[PDB]
Amino acid sequence: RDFNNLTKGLCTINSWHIYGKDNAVRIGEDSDVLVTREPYVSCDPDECRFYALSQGTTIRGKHSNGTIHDRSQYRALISWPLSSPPTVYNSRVECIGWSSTSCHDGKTRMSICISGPNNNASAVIWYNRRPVTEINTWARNILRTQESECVCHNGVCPVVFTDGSATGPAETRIYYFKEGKILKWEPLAGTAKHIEECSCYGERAEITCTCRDNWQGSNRPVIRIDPVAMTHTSQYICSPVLTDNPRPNDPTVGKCNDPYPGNNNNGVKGFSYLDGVNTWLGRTISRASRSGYEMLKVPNALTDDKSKPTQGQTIVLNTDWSGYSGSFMDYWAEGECYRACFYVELIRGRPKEDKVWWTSNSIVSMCSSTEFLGQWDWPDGAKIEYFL
Amino acid sequence: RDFNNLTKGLCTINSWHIYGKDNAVRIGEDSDVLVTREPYVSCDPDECRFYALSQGTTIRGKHSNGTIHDRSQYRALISWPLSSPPTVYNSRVECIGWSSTSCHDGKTRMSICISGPNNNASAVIWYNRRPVTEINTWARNILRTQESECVCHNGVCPVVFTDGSATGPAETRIYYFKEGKILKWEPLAGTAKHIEECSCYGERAEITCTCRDNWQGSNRPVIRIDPVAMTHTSQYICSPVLTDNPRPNDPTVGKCNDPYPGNNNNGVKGFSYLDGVNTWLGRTISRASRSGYEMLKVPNALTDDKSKPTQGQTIVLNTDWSGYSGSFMDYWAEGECYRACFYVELIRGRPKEDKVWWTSNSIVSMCSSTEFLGQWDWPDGAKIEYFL
Amino acid sequence: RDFNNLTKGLCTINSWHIYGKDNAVRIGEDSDVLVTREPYVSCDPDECRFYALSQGTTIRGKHSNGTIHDRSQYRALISWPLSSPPTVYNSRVECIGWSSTSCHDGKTRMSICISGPNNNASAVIWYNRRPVTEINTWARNILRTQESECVCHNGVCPVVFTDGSATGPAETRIYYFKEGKILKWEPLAGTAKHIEECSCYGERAEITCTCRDNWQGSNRPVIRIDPVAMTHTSQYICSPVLTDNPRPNDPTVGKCNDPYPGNNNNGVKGFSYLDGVNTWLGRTISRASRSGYEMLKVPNALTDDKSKPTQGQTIVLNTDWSGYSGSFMDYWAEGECYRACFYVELIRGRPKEDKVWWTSNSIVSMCSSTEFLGQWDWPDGAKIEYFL
Amino acid sequence: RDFNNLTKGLCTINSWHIYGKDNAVRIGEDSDVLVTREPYVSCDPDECRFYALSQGTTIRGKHSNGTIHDRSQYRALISWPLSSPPTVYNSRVECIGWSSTSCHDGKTRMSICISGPNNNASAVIWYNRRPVTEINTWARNILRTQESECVCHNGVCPVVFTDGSATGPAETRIYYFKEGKILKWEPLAGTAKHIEECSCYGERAEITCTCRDNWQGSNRPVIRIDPVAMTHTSQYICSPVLTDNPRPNDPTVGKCNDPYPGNNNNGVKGFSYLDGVNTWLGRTISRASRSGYEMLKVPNALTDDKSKPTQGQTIVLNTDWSGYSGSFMDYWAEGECYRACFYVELIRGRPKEDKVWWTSNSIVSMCSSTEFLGQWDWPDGAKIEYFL
Ligand SMILES: *[C@@H]1O[C@H](CO)[C@@H](O[C@@H]2O[C@H](CO)[C@@H](O[C@@H]3O[C@H](CO[C@H]4O[C@H](CO)[C@@H](O)[C@H](O)[C@@H]4O)[C@@H](O)[C@H](O[C@H]4O[C@H](CO)[C@@H](O)[C@H](O)[C@@H]4O[C@H]4O[C@H](CO)[C@@H](O)[C@H](O)[C@@H]4O[C@H]4O[C@H](CO)[C@@H](O)[C@H](O)[C@@H]4O)[C@@H]3O)[C@H](O)[C@H]2NC(C)=O)[C@H](O)[C@H]1NC(C)=O
Ligand SMILES: *[C@@H]1O[C@H](CO)[C@@H](O[C@@H]2O[C@H](CO)[C@@H](O[C@@H]3O[C@H](CO[C@H]4O[C@H](CO)[C@@H](O)[C@H](O)[C@@H]4O)[C@@H](O)[C@H](O[C@H]4O[C@H](CO)[C@@H](O)[C@H](O)[C@@H]4O[C@H]4O[C@H](CO)[C@@H](O)[C@H](O)[C@@H]4O[C@H]4O[C@H](CO)[C@@H](O)[C@H](O)[C@@H]4O)[C@@H]3O)[C@H](O)[C@H]2NC(C)=O)[C@H](O)[C@H]1NC(C)=O
Ligand SMILES: *[C@@H]1O[C@H](CO)[C@@H](O[C@@H]2O[C@H](CO)[C@@H](O[C@@H]3O[C@H](CO[C@H]4O[C@H](CO)[C@@H](O)[C@H](O)[C@@H]4O)[C@@H](O)[C@H](O[C@H]4O[C@H](CO)[C@@H](O)[C@H](O)[C@@H]4O[C@H]4O[C@H](CO)[C@@H](O)[C@H](O)[C@@H]4O[C@H]4O[C@H](CO)[C@@H](O)[C@H](O)[C@@H]4O)[C@@H]3O)[C@H](O)[C@H]2NC(C)=O)[C@H](O)[C@H]1NC(C)=O
Ligand SMILES: *[C@@H]1O[C@H](CO)[C@@H](O[C@@H]2O[C@H](CO)[C@@H](O[C@@H]3O[C@H](CO[C@H]4O[C@H](CO)[C@@H](O)[C@H](O)[C@@H]4O)[C@@H](O)[C@H](O[C@H]4O[C@H](CO)[C@@H](O)[C@H](O)[C@@H]4O[C@H]4O[C@H](CO)[C@@H](O)[C@H](O)[C@@H]4O[C@H]4O[C@H](CO)[C@@H](O)[C@H](O)[C@@H]4O)[C@@H]3O)[C@H](O)[C@H]2NC(C)=O)[C@H](O)[C@H]1NC(C)=O
Ligand SMILES: *[C@@H]1O[C@H](CO)[C@@H](O)[C@H](O)[C@H]1NC(C)=O
Ligand SMILES: *[C@@H]1O[C@H](CO)[C@@H](O)[C@H](O)[C@H]1NC(C)=O
Ligand SMILES: *[C@@H]1O[C@H](CO)[C@@H](O)[C@H](O)[C@H]1NC(C)=O
Ligand SMILES: *[C@@H]1O[C@H](CO)[C@@H](O)[C@H](O)[C@H]1NC(C)=O
Ligand SMILES: *[C@@H]1O[C@H](CO)[C@@H](O)[C@H](O)[C@H]1NC(C)=O
Ligand SMILES: *[C@@H]1O[C@H](CO)[C@@H](O)[C@H](O)[C@H]1NC(C)=O
Ligand SMILES: *[C@@H]1O[C@H](CO)[C@@H](O)[C@H](O)[C@H]1NC(C)=O
Ligand SMILES: *[C@@H]1O[C@H](CO)[C@@H](O)[C@H](O)[C@H]1NC(C)=O
Ligand SMILES: [Ca+2]
Ligand SMILES: [Ca+2]
Ligand SMILES: [Ca+2]
Ligand SMILES: [Ca+2]
Repeated sequence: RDFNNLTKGLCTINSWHIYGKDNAVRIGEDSDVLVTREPYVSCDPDECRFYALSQGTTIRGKHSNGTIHDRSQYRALISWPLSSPPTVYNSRVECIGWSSTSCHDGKTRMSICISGPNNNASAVIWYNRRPVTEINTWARNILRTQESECVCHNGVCPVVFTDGSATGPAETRIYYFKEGKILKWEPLAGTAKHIEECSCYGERAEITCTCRDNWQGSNRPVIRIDPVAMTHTSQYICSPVLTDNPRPNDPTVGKCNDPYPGNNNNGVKGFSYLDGVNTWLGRTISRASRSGYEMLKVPNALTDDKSKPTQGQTIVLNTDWSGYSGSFMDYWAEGECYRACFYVELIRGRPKEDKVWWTSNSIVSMCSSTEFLGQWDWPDGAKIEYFL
Repeated sequence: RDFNNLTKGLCTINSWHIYGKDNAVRIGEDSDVLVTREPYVSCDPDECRFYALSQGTTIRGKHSNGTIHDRSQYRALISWPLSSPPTVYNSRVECIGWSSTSCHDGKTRMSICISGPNNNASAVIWYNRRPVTEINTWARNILRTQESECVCHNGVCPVVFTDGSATGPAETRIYYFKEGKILKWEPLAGTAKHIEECSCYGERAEITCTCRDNWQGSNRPVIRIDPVAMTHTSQYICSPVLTDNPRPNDPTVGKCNDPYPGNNNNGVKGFSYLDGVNTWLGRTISRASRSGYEMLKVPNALTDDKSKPTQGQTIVLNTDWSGYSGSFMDYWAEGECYRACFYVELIRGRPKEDKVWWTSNSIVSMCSSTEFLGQWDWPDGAKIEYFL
Repeated sequence: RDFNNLTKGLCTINSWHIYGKDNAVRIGEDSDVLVTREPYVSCDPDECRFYALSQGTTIRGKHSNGTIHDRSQYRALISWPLSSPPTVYNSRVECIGWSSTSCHDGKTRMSICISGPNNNASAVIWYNRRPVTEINTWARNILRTQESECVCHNGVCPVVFTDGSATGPAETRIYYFKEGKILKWEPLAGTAKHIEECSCYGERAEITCTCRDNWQGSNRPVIRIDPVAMTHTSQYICSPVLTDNPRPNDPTVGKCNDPYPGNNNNGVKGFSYLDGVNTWLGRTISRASRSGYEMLKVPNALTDDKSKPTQGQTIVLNTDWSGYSGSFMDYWAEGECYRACFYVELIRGRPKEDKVWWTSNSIVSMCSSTEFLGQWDWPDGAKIEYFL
Repeated sequence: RDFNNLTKGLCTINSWHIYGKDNAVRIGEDSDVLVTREPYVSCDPDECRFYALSQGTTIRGKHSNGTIHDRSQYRALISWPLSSPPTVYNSRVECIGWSSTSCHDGKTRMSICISGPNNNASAVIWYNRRPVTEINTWARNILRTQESECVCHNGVCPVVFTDGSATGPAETRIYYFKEGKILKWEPLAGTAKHIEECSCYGERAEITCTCRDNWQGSNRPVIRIDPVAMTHTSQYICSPVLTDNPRPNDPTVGKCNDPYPGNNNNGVKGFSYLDGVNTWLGRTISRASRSGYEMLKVPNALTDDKSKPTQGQTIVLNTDWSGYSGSFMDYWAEGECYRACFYVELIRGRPKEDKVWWTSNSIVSMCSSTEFLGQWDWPDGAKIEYFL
């Protein structure tokens, strides 16, 4: 009942442990499970929940033929209990739309959904289950946002939005909201060239997002936000350990304020926890496909342009599919520091498994441990052949 | 915990944004979704909910053959969470009956359901989940009511009921209830000739319903109710922009106190927000069929008999089906004024899609914005051919 | 939070209105609805709920073949929300057993379930969701109880139990419980010859049950209980309007303290509200089969042995099946008097509809009105042929 | 809201009554019921719940082929309402893992789940729905725990864990936790040679577990724990009434501090309530297979090495399958003493019913009575042939 404030620093990440896995596509072969994609996790003062953009069909239903398409009037942001599947009967609709972000401010939740045609789309900001604010497209070419949770400090919750070309310069703005109302907005500043899908976290009153340059870098851009002064900056992660996908081989030296060239016009949503020596970067194992997933500790990745890994942990092996990943923490857990967590989308169906007509996913999430725990790999686990 | 009072005026409607869509018939192709019709939306102090008259079968179940019929013992008023489908497992039964209305008074909810044979039907008024009052038919030919929400001011909630011919003079009464008990009732007064299905809203202690003349007008009747004095009046909307269906072409001049002739004995439930310059009228695009849906701003429509549109927004295109529409507002939202909202029923199956044996629907709702947002069209989205 | 006390008298019953109908077997043709029988209704301080003995299968599931049998280890007492069907996902298990009764005492609920072989059965009394007391069989031949709700006054809730022959003399006892513990029990007294399945209600600190003589009467026995003194008496209803089934024609004169002969060894659970001039008796229309259902007002039925009906209302027509019926009232409704209510079981499947292999039912309930409302008939409504 | 303390002694067990039965596999033939095994029951201050390790498929779904295997990434600890089946829509996920234990401390619940490869597995301890502590494998060969509930006294909840060979010496430790944090741990002491799966209960501030020696005894080991001093001891049950399975014939004399030889390398989870004269031992009726189940009163079984039964009760007959059984009590029931309770797993499918490709189960539980109640047998009740 009073606003949350980013008081603590991150605990030290010596390894990762399972947090949630829902086995959605497995159980969807014989249950009324919704078709989704763009998943993420967000916590309330009293519970943590799984989130996704629905496609408005079940996996086994006939209107699943066609759900590879990204934007439509039948998608919505839904949430369901931790480690359960997105079922028709157990899901809660947050807002209607095909791009989204959501966070709790300590008092209540803000969710944002965008719908529209490509050239005349709008966002409407819901606070405490009601509509309060709406924003129309400014550059008229697919107004989009984070597709993962936002973060708040004493009432002000910043959200990044891009509008325009995915393949050239675009127009990006950071909006600062408080109780659903706009307090201020700014256009992108600093050296990042293109922004798409930021994954954010906060600690000691500052917010760090790791985004996706779709235009030209294979290294990732970082926006650092100060929620009290309401300002930001961008840079790229210095380290030569490249984490977009597709990507060239990792070099010996990296780039701090310019894109690393090699692949143009394509990518994936990813994240990193940037904390001096305690820094871990997540990435696909395949340099060409969204397959496999690994976590790599690369001390000072943001600043040291010659930093190489020191420790690692395999989350999904290279023979199984992965997808989008993002960052969340439970800011209301008891303790001296915030425990870092993440999720990875495990996509099944088209384009790669084109033997079915649908595209859906399950989720795995992980949080950190100060211990050095042994690892296991966490694949989706369905057999596509049962759906034929 | 104290009665709600209509204190505020309506905000200004410069455009409309999506509020809820449930994609019911799509998900019903492979889920246990109930067959409905006559949908509507109503809010409580803490949540808003979707409502409909059930037919007592699922879409894919065999007893769906025949659900084009309107009155039977297997129908009931049910409600379910906002933007979810009317599922067997997630629905709450309010009362049993084939005509209905419901509203919350700030303390608890009143729901009214009517059942009976055509010539010996009765209403029973439920307040706080219990039966309190019952009313028997007065003219002995299908006692019916609004099929959308009612509105209350400091305890008194007025409901319009018609009993008698749908094709001639009928007998209409406005009942004023407080905590489920009748305080007073009056017969219809003013110049409206026939009343059927009123859609109502309230602002600054007055209640405005826009009803359907089934006998002879293609322009709509308006009943204005004063809940403190408990009195009313009726008129027709002056404007030549005609909003019943079927209807003749729009004329150059309209009628304020007489039906506009052209079609007899047929129509549809509709609504309008009548607020001086801030007035918007909803209607089907097809003049002959319940297809398409548009919102048109017609300044002073109620009084100016030569008023033409000034701005518009397309809700459903003319190639897709629509149906009944109604008005609601969330009287418990924070803010200086009430935000105007509406829903449109999207009917699928018989009579027009006679290639199946059932009749069902989904819902779309919209609320207003002070912004000028771009539009999208919101069709049901099922493919009838998957049900064959 | 303090015990309920039977303070009020019954309102006057000038007619009956629908209360709940669940359309269970209809929706069970394509949903996961449980197979039941022996239904009833009971209210809490804040909600009223439907109740039944489950058979541990769904209608469409394969283990429904065989559910005509009455006693087994797979049955349980379950409850679900008013006017919803007994679904696998929406039902709450009260206790395990094949005979039962339940009531709320103003503080919490007592439910009683009996399980066992025919010759070594036991009751275990649950109070506030926990086991507190157990009772073993005293005559060793199917220990059974009411199969409808019990009634409490200031803590003491009396329950009737029979143990022994259904076709001769048996041993019946009235147990008086308070918070789940036995306070006292007595054997049957007065002139009733055989007791089976009592339906009870209470008003002005006295409790009236109308039971079933299975041995030899076609008129029904009445046990009157004083919950403060903890004593009772039995008699038969004097009136010649006979309400068991099967039964001979109604005579001109009836019997107050002896069975009316004509049918031996068979019957049905029924009820009556006995209140001087305000007395209404329920019965099947068929004298030979459990088909049809009617309510008949027979002034002073209990005492006047030559009393004939004065007013009636048809609940289910003679061409549709009915079954067991019982009495309940919502003792926590606002008002000056208790509104009388009842339910009728609508059995479908074997023995009469032997073209399927299962036996199940739906429910209809009704409460009274001081008005004279018109009637409708309320049949189950499924078509057996869809299950073939 | 203050920690629970084991204050009472056990009531006297003169017989057992049904508590819960869910009929899971029966209803699973036509419902969305999850495949499980290793079931158990645990109570909260306000409700008791059924628990199991899920396999991440439904019975009728295709990925049920293969669920005989014990460890995988698709299993999780789930709970659902008492006497309902583990349904996709009604289950709550506690933690992810293939071995587990859980108990409520009077303030909130601790659940522990283990996942990993055989040689690099870890436990993570959840307290109040969040991760707090993690423990890595110490002997690197399937780190496992109780698979039934743990017990707490004034904050400290002891858990037994084994890591290492199931067929030789292993390494067992008792961890003492308070609010999810480790207070202390000790290695096994006393005369028990091998520990696996302990079933525990507590009364008058001491905790008694009855475990399974997988290496060589057919008599069972007992660990007695003092939660204030945080220490323990082990012994074997003296009595010649042998309760592991498989097992040799019961001898005339038993062993108190050595394994009884006869079968090596195999067994089953079981339990006993050890209370002087009031002592009852549970066991399979088959000496060779997990079939049938009986309860036997063997006065002073723990100490008297020549003790024979004095009274018995058959729970499941020898022609039907049983499986794992464990102990729980509802420490928050009103009363002067704790009522002893237990559950038995009823396994269906492979290995014995190899005509299907899946392995699943239902549950029966029982609590004690001071009465001498008659018995019934409680089999699963599905017919495997309906699944073909
Ligand atoms: C029990 O559980 C424990 C805990 O999990 C297990 O122990 C863990 O084991 C992991 C696997 O070995 C290990 O992870 C590796 O750590 C390496 C860092 O360690 C180095 O330092 C130590 C000490 O400082 C030295 O002793 C040691 O010699 C090491 O050099 C990482 O280097 C590993 O990551 C790299 O390998 C994997 C696959 O093997 C690649 O996918 C990954 O991308 C890394 O390699 C690429 O990238 C680097 C950086 O640019 C390149 O230099 C390199 O050549 C590779 O480049 C190619 O590949 C990428 C991606 O495909 C491509 O983009 C690029 O262009 C090139 O093509 C790895 O992270 C854990 O650290 C260890 N944990 C602990 C606490 O010990 C234990 O094994 C389990 N089992 C048992 C039975 O106990
Ligand atoms: C991005 O999003 C924005 C926001 O949505 C989009 O901008 C909107 O675009 C809408 C479509 O053009 C527009 O809506 C129209 O507005 C007209 C009013 O504008 C007039 O005034 C302006 C300024 O004052 C003038 O500049 C302009 O010249 C206009 O004259 C309405 O007139 C329109 O409604 C009529 O047309 C539609 C179909 O086109 C009909 O269905 C509708 O019923 C109206 O026409 C019938 O009725 C009238 C009244 O009787 C008759 O006079 C007329 O002849 C028609 O009559 C026949 O049809 C009816 C029904 O079928 C039948 O019953 C009758 O008998 C006859 O047969 C329409 O409402 C928005 O106002 C505009 N919004 C804003 C804020 O700008 C933008 O386009 C999007 N796209 C991009 C890429 O940016
Ligand atoms: C609109 O709605 C309103 C409200 O519902 C409708 O009005 C109601 O209409 C009902 C049907 O007529 C009516 O119910 C009947 O009431 C009779 C009592 O009325 C008598 O008194 C009035 C005034 O005092 C007199 O004017 C009138 O002449 C009457 O004599 C009951 O007698 C009726 O019950 C009997 O008939 C039914 C079927 O018709 C039997 O099933 C039932 O069992 C009763 O008859 C049997 O039992 C008696 C008693 O032993 C025997 O004497 C008799 O011969 C029958 O015996 C045989 O049958 C039984 C059972 O099968 C068997 O066991 C036995 O052995 C024999 O074989 C009936 O209850 C309502 O009272 C009336 N309500 C009001 C408020 O007016 C209106 O019609 C609707 N429609 C429209 C368009 O408005
Ligand atoms: C109504 O309900 C009531 C209540 O349930 C019913 O009454 C109950 O009836 C039960 C069945 O008879 C009865 O249970 C038995 O109790 C025996 C103890 O009673 C003895 O003492 C009394 C009084 O002190 C004496 O009068 C009497 O003579 C008895 O000797 C137990 O001994 C019974 O258990 C043994 O038998 C069963 C099967 O019959 C075995 O499965 C079980 O394992 C026990 O026998 C094996 O084990 C012992 C110990 O080592 C061996 O000595 C023995 O030879 C057996 O060994 C073989 O089998 C085991 C397992 O297969 C194997 O491992 C081993 O190697 C050997 O191969 C049994 O528990 C209740 O006590 C009684 N309750 C009450 C309150 O009275 C009533 O019948 C119901 N019906 C009606 C119509 O009323
Ligand atoms: C956060 O900080 C503000 C301003 O310092 C304070 O009012 C608020 O109570 C703090 N939040 C909490 C949960 O203490
Ligand atoms: C999916 O749709 C395409 C055309 O859009 C059609 O050819 C194809 O056969 C459909 N797939 C299935 C399995 O229905
Ligand atoms: C509405 O008005 C009445 C009478 O003026 C007043 O008692 C009531 O409290 C008001 N409602 C609210 C919510 O303030
Ligand atoms: C629906 O009912 C009609 C007769 O009422 C029957 O002829 C028709 O075939 C039925 N339709 C289906 C699909 O069962
Ligand atoms: C019922 O009567 C008892 C004894 O007179 C009294 O204590 C109790 O409070 C009464 N119940 C209620 C709800 O008032
Ligand atoms: C039901 O069981 C009987 C034998 O008990 C069997 O002959 C019959 O065919 C079964 N009915 C169905 C539909 O399976
Ligand atoms: C348990 O004992 C502790 C220490 O004596 C005490 O503080 C606690 O309140 C007791 N628990 C309860 C429920 O009384
Ligand atoms: C199960 O899997 C095996 C191979 O793992 C396969 O041969 C078998 O036919 C499968 N069973 C079924 C019913 O699919
Ligand atoms: Ca890129
Ligand atoms: Ca009309
Ligand atoms: Ca009889
Ligand atoms: Ca052993």
